[PDB]
Amino acid sequence: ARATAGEVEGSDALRMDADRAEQCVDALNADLANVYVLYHQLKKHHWNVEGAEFRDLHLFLGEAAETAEEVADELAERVQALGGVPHASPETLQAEASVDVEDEDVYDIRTSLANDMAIYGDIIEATREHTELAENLGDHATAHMLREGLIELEDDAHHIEHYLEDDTLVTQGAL
Amino acid sequence: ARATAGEVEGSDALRMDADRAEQCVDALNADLANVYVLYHQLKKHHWNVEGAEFRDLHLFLGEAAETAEEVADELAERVQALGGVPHASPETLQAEASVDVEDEDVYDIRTSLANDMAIYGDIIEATREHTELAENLGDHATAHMLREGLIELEDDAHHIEHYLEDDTLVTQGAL
Amino acid sequence: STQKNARATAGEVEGSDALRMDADRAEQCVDALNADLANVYVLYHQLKKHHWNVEGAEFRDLHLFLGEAAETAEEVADELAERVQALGGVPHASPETLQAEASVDVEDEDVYDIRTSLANDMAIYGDIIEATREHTELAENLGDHATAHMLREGLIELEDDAHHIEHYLEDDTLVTQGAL
Amino acid sequence: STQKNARATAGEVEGSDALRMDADRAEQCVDALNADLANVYVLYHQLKKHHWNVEGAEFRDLHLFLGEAAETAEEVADELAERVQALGGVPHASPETLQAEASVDVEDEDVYDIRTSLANDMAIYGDIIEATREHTELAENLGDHATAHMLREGLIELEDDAHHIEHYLEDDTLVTQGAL
Amino acid sequence: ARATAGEVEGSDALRMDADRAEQCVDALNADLANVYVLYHQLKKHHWNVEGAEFRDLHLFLGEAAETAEEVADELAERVQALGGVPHASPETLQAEASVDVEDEDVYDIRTSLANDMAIYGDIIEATREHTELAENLGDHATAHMLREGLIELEDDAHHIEHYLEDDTLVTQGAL
Amino acid sequence: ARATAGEVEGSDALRMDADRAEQCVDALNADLANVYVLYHQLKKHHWNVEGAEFRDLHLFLGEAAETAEEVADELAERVQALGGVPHASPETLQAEASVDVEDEDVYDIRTSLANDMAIYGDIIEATREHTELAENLGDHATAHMLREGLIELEDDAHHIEHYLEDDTLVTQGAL
Amino acid sequence: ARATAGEVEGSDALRMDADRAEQCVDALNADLANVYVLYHQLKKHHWNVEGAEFRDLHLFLGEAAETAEEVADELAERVQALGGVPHASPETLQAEASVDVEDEDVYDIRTSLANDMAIYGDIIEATREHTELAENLGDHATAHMLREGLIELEDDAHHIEHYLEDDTLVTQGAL
Amino acid sequence: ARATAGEVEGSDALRMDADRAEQCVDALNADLANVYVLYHQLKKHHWNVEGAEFRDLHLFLGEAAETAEEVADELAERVQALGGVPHASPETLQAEASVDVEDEDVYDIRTSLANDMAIYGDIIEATREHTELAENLGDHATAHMLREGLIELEDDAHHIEHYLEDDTLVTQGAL
Amino acid sequence: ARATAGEVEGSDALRMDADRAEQCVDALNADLANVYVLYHQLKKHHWNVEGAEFRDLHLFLGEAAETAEEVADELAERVQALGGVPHASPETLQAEASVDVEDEDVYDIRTSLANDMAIYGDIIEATREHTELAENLGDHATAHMLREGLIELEDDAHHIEHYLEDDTLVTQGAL
Amino acid sequence: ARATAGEVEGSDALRMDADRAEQCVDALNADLANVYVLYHQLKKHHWNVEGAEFRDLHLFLGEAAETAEEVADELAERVQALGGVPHASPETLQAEASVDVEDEDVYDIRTSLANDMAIYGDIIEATREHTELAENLGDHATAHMLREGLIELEDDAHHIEHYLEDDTLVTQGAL
Amino acid sequence: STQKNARATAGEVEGSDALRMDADRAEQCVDALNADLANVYVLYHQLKKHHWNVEGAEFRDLHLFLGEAAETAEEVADELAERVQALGGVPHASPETLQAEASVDVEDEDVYDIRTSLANDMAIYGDIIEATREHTELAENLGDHATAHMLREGLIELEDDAHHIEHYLEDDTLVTQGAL
Ligand SMILES: [Fe+3]
Ligand SMILES: [Fe+3]
Ligand SMILES: [Fe+3]
Ligand SMILES: [Fe+3]
Ligand SMILES: [Fe+3]
Ligand SMILES: [Fe+3]
Ligand SMILES: [Fe+3]
Ligand SMILES: [Fe+3]
Ligand SMILES: [Fe+3]
Ligand SMILES: [Fe+3]
Ligand SMILES: [Fe+3]
Ligand SMILES: [Fe+3]
Ligand SMILES: [Fe+3]
Ligand SMILES: [Fe+3]
Ligand SMILES: [Fe+3]
Ligand SMILES: [Fe+3]
Ligand SMILES: [Fe+3]
Ligand SMILES: [Fe+3]
Ligand SMILES: [Fe+3]
Ligand SMILES: [Fe+3]
Ligand SMILES: [Fe+3]
Ligand SMILES: [Fe+3]
Ligand SMILES: [Fe+3]
Ligand SMILES: [Fe+3]
Ligand SMILES: [Fe+3]
Ligand SMILES: [Fe+3]
Ligand SMILES: [Fe+3]
Ligand SMILES: [Fe+3]
Ligand SMILES: [Fe+3]
Ligand SMILES: [Fe+3]
Ligand SMILES: [Fe+3]
Ligand SMILES: [Fe+3]
Ligand SMILES: [Fe+3]
Ligand SMILES: [Fe+3]
Ligand SMILES: [Fe+3]
Ligand SMILES: [Fe+3]
Ligand SMILES: [Fe+3]
Ligand SMILES: [Fe+3]
Ligand SMILES: [Fe+3]
Ligand SMILES: [Fe+3]
Ligand SMILES: [Fe+3]
Ligand SMILES: [Fe+3]
Ligand SMILES: [Fe+3]
Ligand SMILES: [Fe+3]
Ligand SMILES: [Fe+3]
Ligand SMILES: [Fe+3]
Ligand SMILES: [Fe+3]
Ligand SMILES: [Fe+3]
Ligand SMILES: [Fe+3]
Ligand SMILES: [Fe+3]
Ligand SMILES: [Fe+3]
Ligand SMILES: [Fe+3]
Ligand SMILES: [Fe+3]
Ligand SMILES: [Fe+3]
Ligand SMILES: [Fe+3]
Ligand SMILES: [Fe+3]
Ligand SMILES: [Fe+3]
Ligand SMILES: [Fe+3]
Ligand SMILES: [Fe+3]
Ligand SMILES: [Fe+3]
Ligand SMILES: [Fe+3]
Ligand SMILES: [Fe+3]
Ligand SMILES: [Fe+3]
Ligand SMILES: [Fe+3]
Ligand SMILES: [Fe+3]
Ligand SMILES: [Fe+3]
Ligand SMILES: [Fe+3]
Ligand SMILES: [Fe+3]
Ligand SMILES: [Fe+3]
Ligand SMILES: [Fe+3]
Ligand SMILES: [Fe+3]
Ligand SMILES: [Fe+3]
Ligand SMILES: [Fe+3]
Ligand SMILES: [Fe+3]
Ligand SMILES: [Fe+3]
Ligand SMILES: [Fe+3]
Ligand SMILES: [Fe+3]
Ligand SMILES: [Fe+3]
Ligand SMILES: [Fe+3]
Ligand SMILES: [Fe+3]
Ligand code: NA
Ligand code: NA
Ligand code: NA
Ligand code: NA
Repeated sequence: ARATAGEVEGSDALRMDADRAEQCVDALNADLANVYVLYHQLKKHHWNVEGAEFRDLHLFLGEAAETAEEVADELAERVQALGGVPHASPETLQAEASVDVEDEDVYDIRTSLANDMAIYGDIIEATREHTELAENLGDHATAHMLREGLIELEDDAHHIEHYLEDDTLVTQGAL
Repeated sequence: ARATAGEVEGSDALRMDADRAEQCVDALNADLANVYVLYHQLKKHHWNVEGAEFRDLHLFLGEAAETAEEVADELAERVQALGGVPHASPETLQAEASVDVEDEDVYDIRTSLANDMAIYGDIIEATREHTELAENLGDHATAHMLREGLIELEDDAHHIEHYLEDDTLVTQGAL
Repeated sequence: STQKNARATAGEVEGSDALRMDADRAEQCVDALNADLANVYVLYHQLKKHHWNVEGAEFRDLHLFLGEAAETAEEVADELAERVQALGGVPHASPETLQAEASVDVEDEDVYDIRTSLANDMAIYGDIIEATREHTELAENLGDHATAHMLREGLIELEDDAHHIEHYLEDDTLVTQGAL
Repeated sequence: STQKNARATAGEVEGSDALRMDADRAEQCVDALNADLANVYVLYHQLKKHHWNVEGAEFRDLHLFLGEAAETAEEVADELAERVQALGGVPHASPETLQAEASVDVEDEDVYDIRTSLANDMAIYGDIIEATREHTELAENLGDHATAHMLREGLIELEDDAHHIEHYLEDDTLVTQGAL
Repeated sequence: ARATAGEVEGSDALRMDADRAEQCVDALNADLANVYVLYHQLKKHHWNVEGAEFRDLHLFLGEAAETAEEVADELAERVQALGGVPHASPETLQAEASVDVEDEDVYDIRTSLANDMAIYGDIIEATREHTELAENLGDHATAHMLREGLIELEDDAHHIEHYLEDDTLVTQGAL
Repeated sequence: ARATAGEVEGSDALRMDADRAEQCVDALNADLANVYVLYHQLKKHHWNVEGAEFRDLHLFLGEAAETAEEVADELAERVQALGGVPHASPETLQAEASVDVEDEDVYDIRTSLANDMAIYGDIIEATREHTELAENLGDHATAHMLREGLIELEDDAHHIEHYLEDDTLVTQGAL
Repeated sequence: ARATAGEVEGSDALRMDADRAEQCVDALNADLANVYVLYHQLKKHHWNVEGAEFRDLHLFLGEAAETAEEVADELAERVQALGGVPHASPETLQAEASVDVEDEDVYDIRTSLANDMAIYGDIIEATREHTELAENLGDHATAHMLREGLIELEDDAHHIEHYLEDDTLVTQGAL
Repeated sequence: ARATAGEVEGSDALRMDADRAEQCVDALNADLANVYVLYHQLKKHHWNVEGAEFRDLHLFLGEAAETAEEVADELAERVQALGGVPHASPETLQAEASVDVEDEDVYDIRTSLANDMAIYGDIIEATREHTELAENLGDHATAHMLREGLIELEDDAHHIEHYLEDDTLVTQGAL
Repeated sequence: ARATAGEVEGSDALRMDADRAEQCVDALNADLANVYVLYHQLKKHHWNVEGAEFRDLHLFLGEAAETAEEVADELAERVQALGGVPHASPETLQAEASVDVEDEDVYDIRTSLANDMAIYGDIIEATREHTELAENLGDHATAHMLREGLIELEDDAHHIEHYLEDDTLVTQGAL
Repeated sequence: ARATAGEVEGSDALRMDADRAEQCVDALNADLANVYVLYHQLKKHHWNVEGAEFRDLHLFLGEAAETAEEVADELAERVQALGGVPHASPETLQAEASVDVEDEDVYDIRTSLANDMAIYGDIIEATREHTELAENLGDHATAHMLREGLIELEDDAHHIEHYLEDDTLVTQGAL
Repeated sequence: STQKNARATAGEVEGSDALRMDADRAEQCVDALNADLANVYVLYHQLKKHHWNVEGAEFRDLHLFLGEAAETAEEVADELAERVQALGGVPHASPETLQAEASVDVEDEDVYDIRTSLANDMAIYGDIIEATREHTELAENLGDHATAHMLREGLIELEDDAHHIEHYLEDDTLVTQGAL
């Protein structure tokens, strides 16, 4: 084995001793697993959303899933750069995720979206925490990447919140 | 006149005798008719869609019309390449169409969409039969082009079906 | 006079020698275009407002529509301002001035539902379209065909937005009581 | 029944009236495509894993290859999932489900050397290719030529990746004992 | 009314209670109004700049105005995401702006630019302050967006400073 | 010879008899001449501009030449479409031009620019009259194309006028 | 030597045993040779076409060469992937082709294009059988590629048939 | 006046003394004049070409004009850079050209293209000598530019020779 | 002299008094010199890398050098914006660099890369330090730019680390 | 036959008599042969490269084949423009080639590469002689095109030479 | 010898067998190109310097011009370095080496006004152009037409920059005492 899950060696290139590195890696791994379940649930909703607004949502959800995917990729790579091993198999990603994930049934779009927003909220707070963690270890690259992915995660979280708001152009009339 | 409607001459270039070619031509030209009436009816719905979801549907139906148009173009070009005469005038297209065609009035969006979905379904079933028929004649290029257009037609048809499904983000609350 | 600090005084129109447009004709266009610039920039700010705030089942489509509609208004206002300058006048500039010179009705700072918001934008669009229609004839009658042509170029875009908001507000939807 | 909260139950296939595919035929494809989706999404996660972790003399070329190969798998899985939905079934979704429904062999969480990792991806690719080959005939025999065509479109890409990993693993190199 | 100017509800999606949110929203709103007057004064100068260097300045000022516009947009959207109401009408934006705004006369380019730079300076210091505010509330997305717009605002502020410096290629000779 | 300079034949395709067409042709061909001499003189100024602002003016005059060239192209094509013979040789272009044309020496930038501005102004006034003349003949396409070229010519002319205005960032200080 | 011409080892990666693989290979290589001489012949005709319609044909022939080149590449790369040795040197490619190839003199453009046409037809018929062969061996990726290359070949052969058709805008008049 | 036609001051920047510079200038200007009348003649032919092959020739002639235009620009800009005055007005350009220019009547397309061809050949031979001249003066940048312009001129002259070649897809049959 | 090396005047535009500014400028200048030696050593290795993996490394090293170049540019510009003078001549950049730089011999790729990674490590730690410096002076733009360049510098540092890891696809077998 | 292989007619358009043209033609056609066999052999190596570095080499050899192909195209077009007949069939290309051509077996990568490098070297030396020969005939366009292709051929040849050099990131450690 | 650690020694030229250029001819080009690389890289650093620092009425146009002019020099130096390597020599690399091997005059670390700065760049450009002119003949006389052609490709760009700086410095301007 080149590396053992859970081993964190830091990096001589990046002058981050294993001690500091393992504190970021533990936090980014936790992020990774959550963000990857988020991606797979966004994919799910993307695939399955139906009804009057489905095309727009479909497009939104596919974009959102692309954005979680990229954030996952940046996390896992950071992990590795810090001498860690990013969670990889689907089983591992779900087991190490703390966020709640829907069972295999398909739910209606409102429920589906409120479940996604719950996920985002938990990721967003965790992420805020890890960025202060990274800055306090002086890992400013990690903190900068966490904030760069945060602002995209909150923009999708906020979109979803707007989808779920109590307004519409529909009227009883048109019904 | 350089060629007479209905005639099929095959093609020496393509090493397709008129007797095989007539078989695919008669099938392709009937596809052409139905696709071009589909194209016109999508155009109609694109122009006329109104209401809470209209911009999205407007784009979608635009794109589906462009897809229909390109399919029709490929079918007509293929008919010509096999030495046949592709149906051309709008009056002939509609007259050769087997699918149902709305009258000039403008129906509401769910009615229009369900009318389009029924046209898609007839086109999809005929296309499936035509691809078999082309493979059986060893006209693999034809069969191929039919599959390549089929998967586009099926994706549009499936999107319409999603639009019509019984889900929505709208709640009585928001109404 | 040689000694104002101001390069130009608000309200002065000086025509252009480059453009062979004397001050007399210029003033007639610049009066029209300034008044439009003011309305189109309040339109732009209200569309932004509605882009920012729209929520609910159709929000993302509206959010993008309304941002594109603000962009178009922005571009229209930029043309009209540049035209007023090219004609030797002073385009309305500060936000206060722009709203004060606008004749359209502007929402107060509360956020309303999307149908109310769209209806209010619709109303501004219409005012601007009737006015732009007038100003184009005005400009053609002055022989200022550049300005006329520009007014029509921007009119076609404003009417396209206005008409989209009209469709958004129409009584139809895919939604059924069933799926409710 | 009118009263499940679930819009759809995992494992139900309902065909599509749009697509003129009754539930009987649909179920046969959706069974095949679901099983593929599961394998292709575990493939995708393992390629990502190997993209993340590859190191050594050839790492940057492999890192880019393996990221492009994950992207392709991702796109393949997205097609297959969308197809399963279009056919009125429920594509496997959660990571746990996807791995549980995968028949391919997946590496444990340790990181292995690049030859071991590539070999393991190679093995998944092959399984997926033999299966996809079957499913394409399956689909053509059902007259579901759209699905068949899509399976072939994605098969050509998967085979191209599989074959590249084969070349990466071949016994040749520019490296000489000399330069060692 | 869906929302009242001045109301700040936080966001459940973004796990930001109204208490913390109202401290960012108050600061971003203040920013918004200033940045929107800045945009309208940049537009003004863009439109009106004349003389030997006017084309370059025109281009620079239009770019600068585009950049303030985008920053405004990111601010107002953040505000909304935080459950606030971003200042919207032109009247409101100018009244809530703290920066000084030129009267409707047109001034020469040097004066015009020195007035713009004053604006930028006030926005830049405010923005620095709000970013420490956001980080201290642990709103790291807001802080990250503030810094992302800061660095573009200081780059334009600095350009303007260079335009106004005491150098030129011109010589008495050439005059 | 396929056609003789001066002749105008109208066009059957365009349903424009030679008697209406001659009227627009004589106007368009006089525009063509003046625009092509404008184009050459902009080229000249583009090649020769020197001094503190030269790169900017160099680009500008380049672009304005390209605009002039495209206008000339549209005018000449239109003349041809109306069955006329567009003036072609450089000697004929200049000879048919009514505008003033610098001699071969190179003047300073303000002189050159003011010479161009005077050419623009003559072209703008003639274009305005030609558009009226075309609308009055019911040649709306012509009138349209003239308006579309006019607004470009007017914007270049206005830019030159801005260049010549009595403002600058330069101060005696910096000198 | 790493591999010997004519040997075909299949592929473990693609789960194609040597037996099935030798079948597709022997067909794909014989295509490869024909398609590469086609490529060189189109290049020839591309280089040499002269006369009234030369620039158009020059562009079409260059494109048709490029299409043949890419078909050749896909063929050869498939052969390799199946564990075979694609024919490589020019003399091997012409020796293994079954199509007729013009001698090194240059023929007028009708004769040249008629000869290409003969070449396309032969390739097209071969490709059709090979697609059937690959499908029958269950080598779907190979069949799918041959169909993809086929529709481009057929499009080309068909364009050449149109070039050669007995119509023209020319009239005696214009002679 | 800033510079006087015919004067050539060299360049200190380019370390080209007036003597060497006057040599390249006198050659480049005489190219400039010829290439600009070439440009206007191609424009003419572009505008006027009619008949069976007109759209293709129209596109080729427009491109060939654009190529000549850019060659002219590079020539004139080099002259300027060498401290000379590039010929500018249309009447100067035709007066200083040594090529033959068609009168203002419109000739059929063979005659028109034969005349262009005469013009290209003369320019091509001149350019060849000038490249030799520049190299001999050690003015490598000038020679390198002339070669770069030359290969594009030659490509054009050669296309015209192909247009005029005695072949065609037309047959009596089709007449 | 407009400015003296080492003088730092702050900026009125950016409301950064010279006192605070000189603390960032001193730190960014140190960064600049190091990052510019890094760029010149990356260029070196880019140019000279040979052997089995050279093309990929070449591409990687040229990209890395482009990224250091951009970071240098952002540093030097910040310096200037803060009223400082960025180190400019090559001599000055090397003298003020603290990182070790290879002599003019060419070393093998492994050695070359391990020398580069040493450089990156020193720059990365310095950069982390300066970002906390900038944040503590409330220069949040500087801190934001430092982090934006940090994350690219650590990504290259980490790549290099991966190149140097003890894995390969090579086997004794293949040797 | 429109032209007979070997004949060279020069060109009137290009003012190149057959006696000068034959000299460049005989040289260009021998280049063409060797370049097209180079192209085929690069194709071969592209298809067949395997092992630790294969993807990179695969791309490289692909690109170098495309470069070879474009060089061959330019050489053949030039031969045609000078009134010669470019060698066309694959059998003639190889037969006219003076370079060595692998037999059909597939060699290992270092052997293949060194075989290509030897073909490059013969082509580079001949090209150098041909450029001299073209300049001496005053065929500057030819000489130019040869230099423009030479520097591409030399860069590919130099890249192959880099691939073959005795360095690597691989260590016995990693083995 | 088998045992230097250095792969190549600075100053050694070994020709290339790939390029069929023996060491004797190569050395003559590599001497010329190295000397140019050094000057062009000091040019690049001084243009950067002036891009960074230019201020005043025309600064943004100059800032962009001078950044594009540095980019071109950078690209020129990269060609020349790669060429020196391709010819089996060792391109000057460290900043110290590059300036030490440069024959051009380089500004001290103070910032001068834009006319002084431009004049100083102009002076470097000229040196480089006269030298490049020589080296191109040198290379053609050696029959190294690739190098000659590359020298001319980069010469045309350097002369275009040099000539632009010449225009920037010319005695003309739109500015009048009036507007002063
Ligand atoms: Fe769907
Ligand atoms: Fe994605
Ligand atoms: Fe990645
Ligand atoms: Fe990584
Ligand atoms: Fe690692
Ligand atoms: Fe970013
Ligand atoms: Fe970004
Ligand atoms: Fe609420
Ligand atoms: Fe509509
Ligand atoms: Fe369409
Ligand atoms: Fe279309
Ligand atoms: Fe078509
Ligand atoms: Fe036909
Ligand atoms: Fe056809
Ligand atoms: Fe396709
Ligand atoms: Fe249902
Ligand atoms: Fe905008
Ligand atoms: Fe915009
Ligand atoms: Fe503007
Ligand atoms: Fe003005
Ligand atoms: Fe328009
Ligand atoms: Fe228009
Ligand atoms: Fe109604
Ligand atoms: Fe993706
Ligand atoms: Fe993707
Ligand atoms: Fe999708
Ligand atoms: Fe569904
Ligand atoms: Fe495809
Ligand atoms: Fe396809
Ligand atoms: Fe202006
Ligand atoms: Fe903007
Ligand atoms: Fe926005
Ligand atoms: Fe928002
Ligand atoms: Fe909200
Ligand atoms: Fe950013
Ligand atoms: Fe960023
Ligand atoms: Fe960014
Ligand atoms: Fe100062
Ligand atoms: Fe110039
Ligand atoms: Fe032009
Ligand atoms: Fe042009
Ligand atoms: Fe034209
Ligand atoms: Fe005509
Ligand atoms: Fe026409
Ligand atoms: Fe237009
Ligand atoms: Fe004044
Ligand atoms: Fe082997
Ligand atoms: Fe090609
Ligand atoms: Fe290939
Ligand atoms: Fe292989
Ligand atoms: Fe395809
Ligand atoms: Fe016929
Ligand atoms: Fe002077
Ligand atoms: Fe042009
Ligand atoms: Fe130019
Ligand atoms: Fe000059
Ligand atoms: Fe070029
Ligand atoms: Fe002949
Ligand atoms: Fe190299
Ligand atoms: Fe770079
Ligand atoms: Fe910069
Ligand atoms: Fe700066
Ligand atoms: Fe400064
Ligand atoms: Fe960024
Ligand atoms: Fe970015
Ligand atoms: Fe290790
Ligand atoms: Fe291969
Ligand atoms: Fe190619
Ligand atoms: Fe190609
Ligand atoms: Fe070609
Ligand atoms: Fe010929
Ligand atoms: Fe030719
Ligand atoms: Fe080139
Ligand atoms: Fe060695
Ligand atoms: Fe660069
Ligand atoms: Fe670059
Ligand atoms: Fe490079
Ligand atoms: Fe080397
Ligand atoms: Fe070039
Ligand atoms: Fe070139
Ligand atoms: Na809705
Ligand atoms: Na100035
Ligand atoms: Na013809
Ligand atoms: Na290797």
